[PDB]
Amino acid sequence: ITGTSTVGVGRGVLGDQKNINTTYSTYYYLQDNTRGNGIFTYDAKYRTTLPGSLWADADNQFFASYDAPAVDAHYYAGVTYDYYKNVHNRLSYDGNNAAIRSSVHYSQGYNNAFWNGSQMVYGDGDGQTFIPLSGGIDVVAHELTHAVTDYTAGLIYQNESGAINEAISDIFGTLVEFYANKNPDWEIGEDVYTPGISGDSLRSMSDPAKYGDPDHYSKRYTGTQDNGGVHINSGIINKAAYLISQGGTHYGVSVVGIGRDKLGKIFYRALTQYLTPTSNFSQLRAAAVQSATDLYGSTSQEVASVKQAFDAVGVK
Ligand SMILES: CC(C)C[C@H](NC(=O)[C@H](C)NP(=O)(O)CNC(=O)OCc1ccccc1)C(=O)O
Ligand SMILES: [Ca+2]
Ligand SMILES: [Ca+2]
Ligand SMILES: [Ca+2]
Ligand SMILES: [Ca+2]
Ligand SMILES: [Zn+2]
Repeated sequence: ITGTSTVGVGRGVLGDQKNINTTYSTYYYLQDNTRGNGIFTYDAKYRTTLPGSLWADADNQFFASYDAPAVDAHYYAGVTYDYYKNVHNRLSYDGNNAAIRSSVHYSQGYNNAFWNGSQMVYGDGDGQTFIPLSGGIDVVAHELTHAVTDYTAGLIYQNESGAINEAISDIFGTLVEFYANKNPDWEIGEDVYTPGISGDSLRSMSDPAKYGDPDHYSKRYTGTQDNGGVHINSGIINKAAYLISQGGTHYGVSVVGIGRDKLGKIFYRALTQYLTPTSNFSQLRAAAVQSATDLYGSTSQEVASVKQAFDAVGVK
């Protein structure tokens, strides 16, 4: 909507107060004009028609329980925008400042979040398995990263290309979590998963096997559930990414870590310059090795460590 840019205040899903960029025109809307062509957050009102209505508030104060998932969807989309722009010089998911749209309160008891081809969508969870999923900055950045992938490599969402698609979203969701630097970790979704159980997560990048997922190509899933295991076989690439950044010895193979920023640079370059819709895991290795060669030189430590990491997870 046309209006004037304002700053609202509210509380997110976990009870933290934060400022949000809004737009005033009769109501205060969750429309952030300070980032590209806008960040826009909508109310799906427990239904499944999308996007629903642009979020409207009478007084620019967002402290109701019902407000909290919108506060966080809106705010964390802003953080993710800033990450891509400041770290990778990328303007929104299309590189041309496309408007970022999110809907919250999608459906009833909905234990998931997704990118539907055009926008981000967040369930509230059933209150047992999940609390509102936009409370997880890694989840919001995971979702926005699906849009980045679709506009760049275009990795098909099945089998190995789909597992790379998933891992790219977990990798940048985690790098955004570290960028924001509030309780960052290599786990996915810990802030919104199972509020009555402490210390668990949807997935772990450091030890994928803790939550059922393979950490080596020899343990890859090859059945048809989950689009050919895209959220399962993602553990093999997540483990490789973790090793590249943090180092370790895995199945007897030692990897010298090179840190988060170089991990992010290598995979951002791979994603945008080398991967294709049908890339498999071996082609991702090649893409990562070439990206690291471009950035740091064919004899660099960084190239050695990417090779080490893919060796450790069995991907040649
Ligand atoms: C328990 C559940 C949240 C675990 C998992 N989901 C995730 O890890 C994250 C949060 N969501 P996501 O973006 O990967 C789900 N994606 C998804 O449903 O893709 C299907 C799709 C939806 C819309 C258009 C095209 C394809 C999953 O969907 O299995
Ligand atoms: Ca209000
Ligand atoms: Ca965390
Ligand atoms: Ca996390
Ligand atoms: Ca939990
Ligand atoms: Zn995903």
